[PDB]
Amino acid sequence: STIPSEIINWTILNEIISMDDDDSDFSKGLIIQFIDQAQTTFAQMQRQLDGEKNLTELDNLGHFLKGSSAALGLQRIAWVCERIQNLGRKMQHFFPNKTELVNTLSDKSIINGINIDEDDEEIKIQVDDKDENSIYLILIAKALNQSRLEFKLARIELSKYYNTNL
Amino acid sequence: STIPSEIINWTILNEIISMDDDDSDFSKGLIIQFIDQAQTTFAQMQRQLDGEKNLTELDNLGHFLKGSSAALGLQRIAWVCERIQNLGRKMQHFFPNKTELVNTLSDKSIINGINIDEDDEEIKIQVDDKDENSIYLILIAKALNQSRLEFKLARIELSKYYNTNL
Repeated sequence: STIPSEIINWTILNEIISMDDDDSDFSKGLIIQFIDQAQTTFAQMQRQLDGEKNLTELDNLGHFLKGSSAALGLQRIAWVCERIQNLGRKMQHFFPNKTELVNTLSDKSIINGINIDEDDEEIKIQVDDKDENSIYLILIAKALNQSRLEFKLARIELSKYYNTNL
Repeated sequence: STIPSEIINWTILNEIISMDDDDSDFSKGLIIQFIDQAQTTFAQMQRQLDGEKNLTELDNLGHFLKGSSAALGLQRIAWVCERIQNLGRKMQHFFPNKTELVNTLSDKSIINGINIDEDDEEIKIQVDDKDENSIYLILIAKALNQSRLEFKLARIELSKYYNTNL
């Protein structure tokens, strides 16, 4: 609920876009690089959740994507990556439901015509009275599902701007 | 000149620094990461100028550093990188003297005390009559020396902000 309400911070992205005047494919190249890095990072995160379940690896991957997404003005993705980090460090103990987070959008009309659950992965972590990490891993799984939605929403908005499917 | 007159675009960098609230060393870490990459990129550019003199590789190195510097609000570095790129594609055919560029600075108290030629490398490219890449390599050499000054200026401003040696 301190999640930014807009998908794109235009005062950041417009500064990147300024540089397309002397390099026509510049901003679009950075976006295409980001979309590739985010898909690789989400797959790496999912594998941690499904395997070694290393909270420190999940913290590091979250850090990497927070930096990339913030720099391009994709502030809602950056915020969720920040949550994944602080859950991996055990500094936070809660993560909101999709409904709450989707309701914070400044233009709610963007989720009309899409299934906001389409990219969800099943949460496959069994609860444990003994493993002290199960609750954190559950919350990161939820946060990773949110990340995937926010990534989709960003791609829809960026696609409209560039007039092509990104 | 079209070179920005401030070393730091604070409206960009402040957005990045907004995220130190739940991750106290976030922005400082990105800047340390940039300073490391920048020093490596200047070295590789110098190796090209001194070695195989590949204009396309100089274009790629300029592209990379333009992306990293723009994203952190280091707008004078980004501008010079955009020149290097355009010189390497032979779309521009000139680059100004250090004097004209330094005089665009909105605060000239920062160069009080520094030798603006301190970090220059000698231009060791000969004006060959037959090679049409020759003038462009000289201009990129000249631009690399400006980049080195702009980099030092950025490190001074950022060090004063974070209150430590960066």
